[PDB]
Amino acid sequence: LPPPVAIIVGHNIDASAMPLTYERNRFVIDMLQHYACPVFSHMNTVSSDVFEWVLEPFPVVGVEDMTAFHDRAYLNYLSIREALSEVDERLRVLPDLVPIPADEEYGLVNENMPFVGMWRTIQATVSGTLLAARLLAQPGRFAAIHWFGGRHHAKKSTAGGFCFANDVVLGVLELKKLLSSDKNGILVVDVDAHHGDGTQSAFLHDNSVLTLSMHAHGVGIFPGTGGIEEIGAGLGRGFTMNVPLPEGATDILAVTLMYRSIHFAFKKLGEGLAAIVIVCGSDALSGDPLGALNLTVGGMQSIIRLLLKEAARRSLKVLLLGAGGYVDTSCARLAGVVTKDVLSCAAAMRLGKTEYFGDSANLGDNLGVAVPEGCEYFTRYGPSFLMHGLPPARVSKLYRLP
Ligand SMILES: Cn1cc(CNCC2CCN(c3ncc(C(=O)NO)cn3)CC2)c2ccccc21
Ligand SMILES: [K+]
Ligand SMILES: [K+]
Ligand SMILES: [Zn+2]
Repeated sequence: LPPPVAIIVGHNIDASAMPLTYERNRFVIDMLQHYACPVFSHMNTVSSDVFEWVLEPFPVVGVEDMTAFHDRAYLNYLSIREALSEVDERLRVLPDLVPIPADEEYGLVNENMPFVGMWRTIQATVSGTLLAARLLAQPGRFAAIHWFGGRHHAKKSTAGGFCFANDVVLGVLELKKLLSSDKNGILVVDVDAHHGDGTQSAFLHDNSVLTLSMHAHGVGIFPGTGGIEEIGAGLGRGFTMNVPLPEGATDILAVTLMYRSIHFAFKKLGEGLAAIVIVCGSDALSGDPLGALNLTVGGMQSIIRLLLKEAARRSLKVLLLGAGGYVDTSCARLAGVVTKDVLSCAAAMRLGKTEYFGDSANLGDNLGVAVPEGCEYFTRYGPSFLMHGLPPARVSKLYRLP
């Protein structure tokens, strides 16, 4: 049997890096190596019974690996768009291309402007998430972790919210087709600060994939959808869930409501639940410039521990993806603690334990967990260098619903 956790990294961690968050993958991997992995192992020279640090081999993906969800014409356009105009010169890495009229049909405008390397970035993202799903489906595999995925806004034939191809959807479809067609129900829990509208759209009529999105909601809050009334259509009625939070919501609101929503989702799927897909965006954390919430690291950690605890107890499968997150240190902090929770969870399972998080600090009550001094980016975690440290709140904190 393989190690129960697969961590999908690759040889080039910048391959999937997006223009606005170009260094973020580096912060995240740095924190995994120094915070999450050491206690579970003895970086290509690491030995572990708990996790596998996956650098090879990433599948080569093209248009035909994305047509399971996306329109072929849209994908063909993405595949050749960088040949269709010049770099706009009127000095950021991966710079924007000159816009052309054919971009408009597909939403490849504004935040979704084409840029050099776009198709290579899309390929690396989809490749990693498809590899994660394939390794997860293997016997003995508890979890697969691809922090570089999570492009949850992309729709069948349109880009949106910095997302071109929806690897969340493609990963759901790939994992489902490799699970026993007796028991292959999927729960997708999206705790990025914005509505998971692309994933929702893909499964709106579907009663075998339950999409649950927590997000800020209100005037001026992208993408403007995801009210409580969106519950799905047709056979999918009841299998779409949204928890729209008021701008600035804190843990007491988000954690409480999500605990209730997750438990209801567990009841809705019952014994057909085979896997939980987690879309973990750190832009819901306080201090984020583009998210509009005030969750803490321990708050997000606690929501996800509920999902980990359930999949561990019932011997299910967990696919963990990233998403948004526009403070690099906050992204790495959250990825470090969530990954360590998954590792501690998987190790406890193999030892037949019933406590799953004994080897990973709960930041909700351990308020002194240090950022490891060995981190390459250690000096960026000031002024206090603790794993729960967040920037000051950008929007005022809300503890009660209006
Ligand atoms: C469709 N639509 C377009 C706008 C105007 N654009 C503003 C946004 C703000 C900035 N932006 C954006 N995208 C993705 C993320 C993310 O993390 N998604 O998980 C965050 N931020 C795109 C543009 C807008 C504002 C409110 C509601 C809907 C609206
Ligand atoms: K969300
Ligand atoms: K659904
Ligand atoms: Zn987001």
